[PDB]
Amino acid sequence: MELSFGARAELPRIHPVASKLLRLMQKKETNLCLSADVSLARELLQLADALGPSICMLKTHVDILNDFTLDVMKELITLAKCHEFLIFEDRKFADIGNTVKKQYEGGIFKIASWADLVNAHVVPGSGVVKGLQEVGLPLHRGCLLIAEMSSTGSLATGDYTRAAVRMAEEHSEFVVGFISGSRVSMKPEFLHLTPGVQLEAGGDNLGQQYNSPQEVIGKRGSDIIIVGRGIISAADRLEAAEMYRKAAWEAYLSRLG
Amino acid sequence: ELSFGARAELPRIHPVASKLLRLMQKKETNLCLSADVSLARELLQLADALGPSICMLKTHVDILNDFTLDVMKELITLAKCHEFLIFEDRKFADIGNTVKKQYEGGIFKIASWADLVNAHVVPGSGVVKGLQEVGLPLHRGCLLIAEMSSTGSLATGDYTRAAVRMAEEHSEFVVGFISGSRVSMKPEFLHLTPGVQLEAGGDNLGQQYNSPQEVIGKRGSDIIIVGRGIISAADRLEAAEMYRKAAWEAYLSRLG
Ligand SMILES: CC(=O)c1cc(=O)[nH]c(=O)n1[C@@H]1O[C@H](COP(=O)(O)O)[C@@H](O)[C@H]1O
Ligand SMILES: CC(=O)c1cc(=O)[nH]c(=O)n1[C@@H]1O[C@H](COP(=O)(O)O)[C@@H](O)[C@H]1O
Repeated sequence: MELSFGARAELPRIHPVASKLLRLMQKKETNLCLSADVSLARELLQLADALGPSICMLKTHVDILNDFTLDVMKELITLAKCHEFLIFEDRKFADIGNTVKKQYEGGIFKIASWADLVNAHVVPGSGVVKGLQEVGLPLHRGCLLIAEMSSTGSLATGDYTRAAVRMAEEHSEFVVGFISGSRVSMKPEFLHLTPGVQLEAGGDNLGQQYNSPQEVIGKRGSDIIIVGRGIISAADRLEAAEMYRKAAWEAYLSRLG
Repeated sequence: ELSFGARAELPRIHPVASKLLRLMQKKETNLCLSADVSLARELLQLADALGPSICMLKTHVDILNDFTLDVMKELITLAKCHEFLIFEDRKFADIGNTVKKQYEGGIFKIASWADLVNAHVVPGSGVVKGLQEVGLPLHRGCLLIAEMSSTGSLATGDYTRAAVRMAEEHSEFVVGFISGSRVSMKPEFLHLTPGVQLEAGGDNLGQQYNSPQEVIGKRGSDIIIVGRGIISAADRLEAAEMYRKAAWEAYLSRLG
């Protein structure tokens, strides 16, 4: 039988990062991840502060921040702790294991030092996960595997998706879920996060495709919606975030019965 | 089979591909150094010393502890002096709207200094359309990852065929592939092959190695990409020369 987020947080094989997430989702009545796709640190932080109470997670693309510093990420962590959300760097690691370990720990971004969660493509084989684990496990972090993509012509289908699920289930000490369009694992210890979400039908001019929160959470059985432009391009980002939160949360409840 | 110099003149050749092919012929090198280091000073010292031996220097900018745009300016100076291209191995792999910003912007401003970048094809062709919005105006080229060297790679069969079709349909920007072998029969595309060492072996995190003779001679690729085989050696110049000579002779042999 289908379990609430709060009960899933207690499952025997739950990862600590997933448990923390699931608990705050239930506490705050939110399964919304804000995709904070902005180029200005000040806007990132103003969004994180104002929308923090409405979100379970803030997803970053640190490599698009024109004025990235590690101090910016310190300020973001303060907001994450204050408002209770996880930080997810959407880095899409996708190289051989030896390379991704350095890309995760080092360089200018030092992603592992501030990101609760990262994601990885499965195309290199399981070495990508083993490499990331060498950094992530000691730093008490989690990882999401990209099992499906939202964009037109995605090759993350069929056997590829099945491979991502197997890879996750075999690295459960580090991998806590998926980026996917629907439920892809039957194991309730895994999170499903779905991008390509807007209230209205449509897409963008570079292959993005949208589905609604009701469709993704209610019909397709995903856990969390990831929303960027549907919120960020709106005049009132707070009201937009609230609309998305209420949509995703009610769809979750209804599926739960 | 056409020489690199003849391929540089093909009707449908991309200007970046042509520049590369001409300097490969001129310098007798089809070696790409994978400069997998964390210090700018080591990067630049390798680029200067090994520049005459290489057709290309591949970077992972996001592992450089002391990256600045001025470091990349110095690398360009070396690239112009010694005549090699700069390839940032970023493996763009997101939706089109996102990758365009990751390519043009942020701290790294990759498009401002990288002649070549690469991309995974898993998102569908929007990844290439997004990149080309930035890269076409900046006269850049791109490589699509058709195959990977690592154990368990899913870049096989229909996935590889999709990479080839995507390249062939974006030939104004895509100049070739990262692959383990020749994957396109069209001589205007370059094939660059990582997972290369002289000796048999691998690493502890899924990397698998094949020799330059195997990759260039038997598998029909154009360029070898070599990191640790050179970088971990005491004398990196002599190591680079060993790889250069291996790859170049394998190419000549195939050419007949
Ligand atoms: C989250 C993720 O891994 C990813 C995968 C994918 O298939 N689709 C997608 O849009 N994304 C990302 O989500 C965000 C979608 O933003 P949008 O709502 O279209 O403005 C972007 O920041 C994408 O880079
Ligand atoms: C170049 C490329 O796209 C790539 C793809 C791949 O399938 N295998 C691979 O090793 N690479 C990269 O080449 C280099 C190989 O370095 P190595 O010679 O194993 O020390 C690394 O910097 C990898 O990130």
